[PDB]
Amino acid sequence: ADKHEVLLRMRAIELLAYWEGRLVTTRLMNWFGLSRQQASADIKRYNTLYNPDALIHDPSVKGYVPKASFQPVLTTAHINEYLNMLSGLVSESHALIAMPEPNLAAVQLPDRSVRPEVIREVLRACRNQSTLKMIYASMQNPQWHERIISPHTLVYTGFRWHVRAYCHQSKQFKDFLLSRIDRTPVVVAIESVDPAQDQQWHEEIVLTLIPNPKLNSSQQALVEKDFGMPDGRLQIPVKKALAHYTLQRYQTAITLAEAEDALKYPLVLQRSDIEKLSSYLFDQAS
Amino acid sequence: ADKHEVLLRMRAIELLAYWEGRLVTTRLMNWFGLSRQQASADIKRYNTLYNPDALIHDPSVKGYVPKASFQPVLTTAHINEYLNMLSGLVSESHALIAMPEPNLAAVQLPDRSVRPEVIREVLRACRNQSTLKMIYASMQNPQWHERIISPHTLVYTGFRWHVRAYCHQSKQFKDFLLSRIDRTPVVVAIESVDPAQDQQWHEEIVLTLIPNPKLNSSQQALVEKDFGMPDGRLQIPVKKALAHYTLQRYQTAITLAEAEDALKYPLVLQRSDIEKL
DNA sequence: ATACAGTAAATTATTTTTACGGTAT
DNA sequence: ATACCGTAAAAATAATTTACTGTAT
Ligand SMILES: [Cl-]
Ligand SMILES: [Cl-]
Repeated sequence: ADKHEVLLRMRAIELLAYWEGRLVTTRLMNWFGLSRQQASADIKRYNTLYNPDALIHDPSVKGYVPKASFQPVLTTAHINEYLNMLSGLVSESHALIAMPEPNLAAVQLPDRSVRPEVIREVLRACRNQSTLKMIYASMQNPQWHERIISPHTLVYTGFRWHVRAYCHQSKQFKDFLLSRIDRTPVVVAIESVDPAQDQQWHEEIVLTLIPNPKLNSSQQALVEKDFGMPDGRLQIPVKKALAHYTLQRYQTAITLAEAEDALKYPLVLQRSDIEKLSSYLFDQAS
Repeated sequence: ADKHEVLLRMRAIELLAYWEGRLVTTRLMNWFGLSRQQASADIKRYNTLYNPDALIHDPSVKGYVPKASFQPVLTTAHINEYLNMLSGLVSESHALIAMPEPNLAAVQLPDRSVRPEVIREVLRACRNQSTLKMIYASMQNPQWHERIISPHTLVYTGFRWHVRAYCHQSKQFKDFLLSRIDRTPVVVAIESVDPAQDQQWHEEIVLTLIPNPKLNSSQQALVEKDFGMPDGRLQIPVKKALAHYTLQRYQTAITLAEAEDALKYPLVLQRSDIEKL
């Protein structure tokens, strides 16, 4: 029942203990502008209400250390949680290389191309299940032209932002890149579409990612370890309309021609799945 | 002079106004566990102490909306700022697809390979400028073997974690994948090497990214708009030891053979720089 | 009718300030 | 003597509770 701010301090305690091996009040002080006394109380609150006696004061290292059986209770055990805490405390989302703390660098992709006036209109249309008229341009049709769309979900792929939307002139659900929308979209009064009919969005498929069959056995074991594969594969369930983005996010080879460079593409989509993958040209708006 | 908690609430007010066009106390209440009265007090504090009169209550849309003259004062106009705020409230870093709120999906890459005990030791060695003995394996030598390293920086490329470190067996600074480090790294008493000698780390270069020249003029203008090019190019200054990771992060073609697929690679490293890498 | 809106006064809870401690090393 | 630690008691600040409000659609 704790407020978000206290929760952030509990998370910070847990992540510092778990990932750095050491926790001192001063770090929480530097992060939250707190007194040593309240930070001490935060540590005690953690150690009694969240992770009972999970931390122990070790005067040898002049700070708190996790107990041998320490197991996080507010975060999952992967390192994204640690980076997320650090970057939320010292954000530099505009920079190419974030340096949230000393000795940590994180490659970023600053997006300055998505305009707020486009976002407010499109997100509101998403929430209202409303229909927009907008000016758009695609690779297939690169001069500005009108589109009539009923959007339902904004999507960040890890590289680009688009909105999943019903295209009324083609009568299909497609992806529209938000950076390609000129001016501000305007609401139009036409019968709206039910997003439940977006087959590709609601149907799932399982992609099987495997080590590049061109690598020798010791090399494939390294790929398995790199991606945490349980049994020589990554089975990835994903919405059909998001499969390609997921594959791109993993840097997977999806054509037999790509997989021939096992150095560039140690991770490959298993061949039987390739003929399953929908056409990518019809993902993008026409 | 405002507390960190208050600053986060001010940030949330600004970002909701700027990116959603509308702000109501109820959202702040759901986000921070506040009473409507305190959230109302936060809105007034923003509108008077941070961005004077930038917001106005519009009863027609049942909330506060930014004024036509609205200008953010606590955030940059990068949509990353909005997504980071949203995701900071609902931590689902484990999911393939995060849904920090309804009508928003975010493709993620959950990392399952980087171990905490490896991080504690290596981070401590970075801060102490100390020297570690560890068990490693690479694609070139995929049998497990010992390596002696002086690390200085952990690196997240957007796809993988590695540590930049002086490699004592090859007397070069190299990148070590953290997923290949066995959980038992050891501090050893060997002179550590000065990270100031990491030539690749401290030298910068300027990469020039351009629309794929195979695209026609109208398509190239779209690439320019997509990537925010001021004058038909993206000039990216970066540490040499991070250049390749940056190019991968942008999904840019870096070989003339890759640049032949203008659909897969609308963005390419300019030819003169390709021979530099 | 709904879902938004203002706030002051009183009560309550959160942090801060102050002081006087203990343990490696 | 550094560098970390506990934490009560008093004081200061922030937040909640209560109780009255108003408006476009
Ligand atoms: Cl650094
Ligand atoms: Cl971009």
